[PDB]
Amino acid sequence: MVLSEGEWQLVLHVWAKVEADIAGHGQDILIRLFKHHPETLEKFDRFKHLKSEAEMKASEDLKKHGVTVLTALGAILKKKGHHEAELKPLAQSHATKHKIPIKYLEFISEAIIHVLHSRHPADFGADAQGAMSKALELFRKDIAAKYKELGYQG
Ligand code: HEM
Repeated sequence: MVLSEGEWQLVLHVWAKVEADIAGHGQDILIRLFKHHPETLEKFDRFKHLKSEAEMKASEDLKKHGVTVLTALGAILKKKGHHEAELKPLAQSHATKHKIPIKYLEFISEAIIHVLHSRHPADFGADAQGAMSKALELFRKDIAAKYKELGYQG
């Protein structure tokens, strides 16, 4: 839904590349998020001490968390927009426990795109970028709707 089936197939085709190396993509994505938008580490007390990209790359905790994040995102993307049941617990924790504003979800979406462009430049063209961007945008829109239901000013 929202995306055409053909657009979803571009998304899942790019996502298969992510699934070939989930921990590597998750490390890169979190490091890119924290390096570009260091204010986002205010949400991760446990990672505030990491002093360099090298230390971040060597952190097993950070790696495991990237796996957690991308595993959850892959399950969402594979539902192709019919992701109500996967999004419910995620919106709950991120609105009420972690308190993640929508703008931080935009930042991590931009980091996902950047990392895919860095890791797959010869197999991540304009249509694949546009489709992944639409899919992440839909994810954010539906999170925002749940945020509102929950009373959280995202
Ligand atoms: C693609 C977007 C995201 C996905 C799919 C995702 C997914 C997850 C999942 C599955 C968990 C573990 C279970 C839970 O608490 O719900 C988690 C934990 C958490 N997430 Fe997210 N997340 C995303 C974005 C973010 C962003 C952008 C931030 C902060 C800027 C953030 C902050 C946190 C924190 C603080 C935790 C707890 C970490 C800990 O255990 O120490 N999340 N996330």
